[PDB]
Amino acid sequence: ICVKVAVGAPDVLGDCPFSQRVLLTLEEKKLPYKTHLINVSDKPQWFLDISPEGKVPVVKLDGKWVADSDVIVGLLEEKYPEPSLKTPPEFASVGSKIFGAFVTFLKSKDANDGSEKALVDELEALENHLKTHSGPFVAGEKITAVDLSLAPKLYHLEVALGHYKNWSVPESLTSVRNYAKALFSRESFENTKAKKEIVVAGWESKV
Ligand SMILES: N[C@@H](CCC(=O)N[C@@H](CS)C(=O)NCC(=O)O)C(=O)O
Repeated sequence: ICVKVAVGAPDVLGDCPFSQRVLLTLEEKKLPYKTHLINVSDKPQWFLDISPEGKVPVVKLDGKWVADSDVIVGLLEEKYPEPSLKTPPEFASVGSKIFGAFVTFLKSKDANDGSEKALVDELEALENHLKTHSGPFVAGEKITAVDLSLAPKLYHLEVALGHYKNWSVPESLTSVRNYAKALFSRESFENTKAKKEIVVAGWESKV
């Protein structure tokens, strides 16, 4: 068994945290996979045929192409249940606004707009959960789907805000920092992350 994954070429689309979420899921389930790069920044109709919104990642499972990383990891969970990555529904929303807050802050040219505070507000909510719930991960001792969704977002956050704004996560958010190190140090992450240079380049137009 070998899962086909369509991701963006680093030169044309950058690094995608939603693609790395899928790849992490395959790694953690030890599912073999082959990565096919999509060279196009445009949307040729054969690509919109496999992916209605013209987005990566897309995955080929059971001879059919399926887009959307939320759908993809859920379908991989149903097809390959061991090891289980099911996140208990009550933790599904943990960290959910962080990535969006980071993009606004990264984009912002007005240091007075409140974007930085909005991001710290979301990081603090993650910190509250991690300090008051057994770790290392959001749901406990075992890694689950919510952790593989957050990890590439935390990675892009730290890399991109460190380069474009020499901004780092506040030192007082020690649980968040231990959480990211625990995720970044995993074999699945080291084998699916992009060079910092790719991350930085992917975001240059937005800054
Ligand atoms: N909700 C989708 C989001 C996927 C997504 O937005 N991918 C971006 C790259 S990070 C993309 O393909 N953008 C294509 C474009 O419109 O340029 C998912 O989880 O897979």
